[PDB]
Formats: sequence, C-alpha cells, structure tokens
Amino acid sequence: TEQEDVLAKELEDVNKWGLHVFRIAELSGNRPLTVIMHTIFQERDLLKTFKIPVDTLITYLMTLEDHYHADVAYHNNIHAADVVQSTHVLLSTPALEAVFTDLEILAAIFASAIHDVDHPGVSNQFLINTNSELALMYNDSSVLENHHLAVGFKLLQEENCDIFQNLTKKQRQSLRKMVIDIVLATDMSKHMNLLADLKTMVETKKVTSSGVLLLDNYSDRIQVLQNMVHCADLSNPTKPLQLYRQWTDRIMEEFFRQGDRERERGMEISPMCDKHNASVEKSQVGFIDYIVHPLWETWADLVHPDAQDILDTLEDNREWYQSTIP
Amino acid sequence: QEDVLAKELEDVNKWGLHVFRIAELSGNRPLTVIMHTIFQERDLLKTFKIPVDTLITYLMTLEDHYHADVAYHNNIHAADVVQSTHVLLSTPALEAVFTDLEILAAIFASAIHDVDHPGVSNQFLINTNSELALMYNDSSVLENHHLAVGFKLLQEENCDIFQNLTKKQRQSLRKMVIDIVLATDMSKHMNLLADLKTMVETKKVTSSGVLLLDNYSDRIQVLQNMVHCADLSNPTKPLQLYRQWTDRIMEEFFRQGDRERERGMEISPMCDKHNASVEKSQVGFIDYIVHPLWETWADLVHPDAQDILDTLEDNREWYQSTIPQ
Ligand SMILES: O=C(O)c1ccc(-c2cc3cccnc3c(-c3cccc([N+](=O)[O-])c3)n2)cc1
Ligand SMILES: O=C(O)c1ccc(-c2cc3cccnc3c(-c3cccc([N+](=O)[O-])c3)n2)cc1
Ligand SMILES: [Mg+2]
Ligand SMILES: [Mg+2]
Ligand SMILES: [Zn+2]
Ligand SMILES: [Zn+2]
Repeated sequence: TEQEDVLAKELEDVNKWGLHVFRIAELSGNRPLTVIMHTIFQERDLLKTFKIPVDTLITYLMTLEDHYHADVAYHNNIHAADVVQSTHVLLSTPALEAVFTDLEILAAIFASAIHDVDHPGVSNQFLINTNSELALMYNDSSVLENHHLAVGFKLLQEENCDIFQNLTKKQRQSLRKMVIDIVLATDMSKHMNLLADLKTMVETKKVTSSGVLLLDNYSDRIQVLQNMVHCADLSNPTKPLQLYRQWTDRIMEEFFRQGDRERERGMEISPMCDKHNASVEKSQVGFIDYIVHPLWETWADLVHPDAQDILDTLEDNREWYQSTIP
Repeated sequence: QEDVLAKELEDVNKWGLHVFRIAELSGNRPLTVIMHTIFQERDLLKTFKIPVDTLITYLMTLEDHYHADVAYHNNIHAADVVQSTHVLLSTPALEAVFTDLEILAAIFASAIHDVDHPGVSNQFLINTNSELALMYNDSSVLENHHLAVGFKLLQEENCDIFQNLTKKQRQSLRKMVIDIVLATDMSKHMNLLADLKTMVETKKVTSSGVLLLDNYSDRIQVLQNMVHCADLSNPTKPLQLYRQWTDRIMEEFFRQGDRERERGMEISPMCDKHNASVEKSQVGFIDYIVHPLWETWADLVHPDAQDILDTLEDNREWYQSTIPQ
C-alpha cells in the first residue's frame, strides 16, 4: 500500500506540464495509460457527467493499454499516456476556459488515448513500401491512423468495455465523428496543412468579452482540437530535458530497428533510420527548427501568453542539443 | 451461342452495347468477356506484357466476388461501367491526353469499382454500425473496401496481371486506381462536378480540338469524372437498357428500405416500396444529378458528347411522359 501512496503522490502532478510519466509507468506496474486516464476522468468529473461505470472504465482502459505494444520503444502505452496527459493540460489553458463542451473534452481525451493503439513501430511509408496487409486494407492513405481508430472503437465492444453506454445516440454520433477527425489529423503527412490552417486562424483570431478564444462553428472548433492533440503528440521537445532525452532515445531505437529491416530488404534506408550514419543531435535541432517550433510558436500565439513557459523550454532544449554539435 | 456472343461483342466500342444479352450468352460472365475484349481492342496485353491465362484467372476470380443476389451492384453493372469508360476514353476531344498506364488504370478501376458490394449504401452501413464502417471510420466505406478486395485478389494463384509492370509503373497504377475508385463515392459528386466545371471554364485545346491537360492533377480529375460519368451513364443509354437498370436499382433500394423499416431507421429516400414514385424519382435524378454532370462533361469534350446528351434528354422526356397529369 506504500507504493500505491507513492503513485498517488506522483499523480498529484496530473495538471502540470512535465509530469514524470516514466516514473508513473513504473509505479503503476506499467499501467500509465490506465491510471492517468482514470485520474483525469475523476479530475474532470467525467464519470458522473457521462454516467460511466467505474468498473467499465477501468476494464476498457486496461484492454486499450493491452493493445499498445510493450515491445515497441516509442509508440507504446507510455507515449499514449503522455499524449493524454499533455492534451489534458492544454485543454485547461486560460484562453480556452469554458470554450469546449464536456463532450468535446471527452472526445479530445479519448482520441489522445487511442491515437496510436496497436502501432507496430514502423512508419506509414514503410508499411506502404513493403506492401503490408495494413496498407492494402487502407489504400495507402493514413494507414496507421485509420487502424488506431478502428481498434480503439472496436475495443468498446468487448465485455464490459463500452464506456459510452449511457450517452445519447446523438452524443455518441457526435463523439465518434470528432474522435475520427482528431486522430486522422495526427497523420504526420498532414502536418503542413494543419499548421497552415492554424496560422490562418491566429491571423484572424477573435476573443470573447471574457478574453477567451471565440469558436462559433464546428470547423474552427475541431481545427483547434486537431491541432491541440497534434501539439501534444509533438510535445516531447517542450518537456524538461530529462524527459525529452528519454523520448529521443526511444524514437531513435524505433527508427534504427526499422532501418535494419529496410537494409535487410535491400530498400533505401529511411531518413534517420540508419544507425551507421546517424546524427541524433543535428536531427533533433532540425526536428525542432522545421516542425516542432513552428507548430508550438503558432499554438503559443493562439493562446498567448498561456504557453510562454512551454515555448521557452522548447527553445532552451533546442539550444542545448545545438550545443552538443560543435 | 459463342458465335452470337462473339457477334454481340463486335459493338464493344459502341454506346448502348447489349450488356444484358452478353451476360446471358456468356453464362453470366459479362465482366470477364468484356474486359478481355477491351484489353485486346486496346492491345493492352502486349503493351504491358500481360499473360492471357493470368488475365482470365484474375477476371473470373474478380467477377466471382460480385454478388449474384444483389439486383444492381453486381458483375453486370461492373461490366457496363468498364465498357462505358472504354468508350469515353475514345472521345476525340481526348485523343492524345492520357498515357497507356492512365488508360489501364481507368479500365482496371472501372472493373473493380464495386466489387463485393453488399447491396446497401454507405449511410446504411454507418447507421447500422457495421463491421465495414468500423473498419473504415465512416469514410468512403464501400469504396475503400472495393479497392482493398480488388487489389488483394491479385495475390491469388496466377492472378497478378501486373506482374510484368515495372516497380514505378505498379506504384503509379495503384495510386491512380485508388484516386479513381475513391472518387466514385456518391457523396463526393458535387465536389467532383465543381472541379469539372472549373476545368471547363479554364479549358485549353489544340487545332484538332483535342484537350490539353498538362498537370497530373487535372488529368486524374478528368479520369475521376470520366469513371463517375460511366457509373452514372444508365440514363444516357438506349431506353430498353435504362429501364432494366432502373428496375434493378429500385429492387435493391426497396430491399434496403425494408431493413431500415424493420430496424426502425429513417427509410432512405426512394427506398420505401409502399411509398415510392419511380418515374418522378428518375426525372429528379436526371434533372439534379445526371444531366448537370453530363452537360458539364459535354462542354469539356464539346461537342463529341452530343449524341449521349441527346439520348439522355430523350429518356428524360419519356420518363416524364409516364407521369400522369
Ligand atoms: O510517422 C510518425 O507517425 C511519426 C514519425 C516520427 C515521429 C517522431 C517523434 C519524435 C519524438 C521525439 C524526438 N524526435 C522525434 C522524431 C524525430 C526525430 C529525429 C528527426 C525528426 N525529424 O523530423 O527530422 C523527427 N520523430 C513521430 C511520429
Ligand atoms: O450509394 C451508391 O453508391 C449509389 C446509390 C444510388 C445509385 C443509383 C443508381 C441508379 C442507376 C439507375 C437509375 N437510378 C439510379 C439511382 C437513383 C434512382 C432514383 C433516384 C435517384 N436520385 O438520386 O434521386 C437516384 N441511384 C448508385 C449508387
Ligand atoms: Mg501516430
Ligand atoms: Mg460504388
Ligand atoms: Zn503519437
Ligand atoms: Zn458503380
């Protein structure tokens, strides 16, 4: 019961950026996604609002967590838990207070939880290039993301797993559509278009008399949620360095494993997947300069000045990785 | 019977082919015989080094995956769309617009475009929480499935008709076929028509009057609208054929409508047998969907789609005449 109290102590930081998710993973017996999701649902009073039976929630979460691969270095249950918790913090930003309904909040969090379920540890391009069964099923379009959604929803049909059993038909219909729109937007090939639209929104931003963001149509509302989860998905470089470095170690291991498979297939090794010609530090600086910072700088503007500290950490981490190059 | 069949196939390059007769004369193998005839007519087996036996094996396997108990979306409809696309590709206004690979893609796409169709709509599959809708996240559910089945069948014994295409050709073919079949999703009609109109008001032609499509984006857009037009070509065919197609789609619709009623669902339009107006519906279908599309296409290849647009207007007049004052 002592380890349980230690876990509870750690979960007290659920509303903070930089929570130590790896520690929670260890303290929870490798159930970070289940405990963090359960904690967040209680924190947001979602069980009461949507009449979700506690046993049903725990059963679904354990089943969902089970469908993430424990043998994939990065795209596993810890990453899912991290994206869920990061999205949870972003949803609480002052600039968005009272903006989203409980159903939209539920959608964003659920989407985050299932967004990478059953990820094999290889990219969409690798699956397409190897004529995989998955790419055949999904016609080379958002292959993995379509699969994550299919699995996430299908698991709700398992014994005592339908956590949405008490939502109205209309609520279920709306939630399913929002979750699909959000997870499909996590396809990295859509990053540029997603960012392009986010920039357009910031340039034409409008706030209410309360000072919060004004979103009066589905298009704008779902666009903000899509970008929110995408930011959470790309939040590793914005976290305290000891967390960021572990995430980098994990994605590189995953990349190298894919590279070994590509080499063993006589295929041209994907970028940053060749362990015999890798520049980890220079690659992280590039990742931040061309993808992560442009995105976070834009999000920071949308919710200014709410994300200033997050942006400052990202810039400090960029500076640090750069310093390891000279 | 083979002499009669071979005789009917002589009009494979004509709009209004007796596809139903061909189905009956071929032992219900319209898709196989029509596809085979077209590949030869266009000399595609030689161009892409496709083994004759491999072509036959695949075609039969493919045709076997169309449901014989589905009134409209079966192998006869597939055969009809293939043949219709085959004719549209010969439009003089498009004589030197598409490459052989693009021609191959449009034809193959037409053949597999409705494979394994269950006889119910995407909306029905979505509202009933079907396995198919769950798999495809309510997006172009059937069309994604037709493609998946179409390509998967190539993996069956002696069924890879693209075995001799280069790596780049296969990759390009797959992309175009996917782009074309996904465009047959009826919910994308308005968007596809819009793009078609834009290409018309910004069209460029040559001396012979042939269309000039430089960008792949515009080319695939034409092929998408082409196969879409073929998919919606029933009302532009001789009346005897059109009426048979109408009987079939209505039978399929009514069978679905009953299911929507047996389950307390909002019966989809024109799916209520106890409350339907076949004739008024066809006129509406022509006025709001088919004519707008074919009129726009007619302008694109102006004026080579005049005989087709004429038959459509004649059929529209006949159906209207069957409606009492
Ligand atoms: O295909 C996908 O869905 C996918 C691919 C890559 C990443 C990813 C995650 C990272 C996390 C932490 C540090 N780096 C990560 C990188 C990454 C690493 C090195 C270089 C680059 N880059 O973009 O140049 C990116 N990529 C996520 C998702
Ligand atoms: O969901 C789909 O993929 C789908 C749905 C309907 C049709 C279709 C085919 C017709 C063929 C011949 C005459 N009519 C057809 C109609 C149709 C019939 C009556 C009215 C209408 N309409 O749109 O009003 C359409 N619909 C095809 C495909
Ligand atoms: Mg992902
Ligand atoms: Mg179809
Ligand atoms: Zn992810
Ligand atoms: Zn069709």
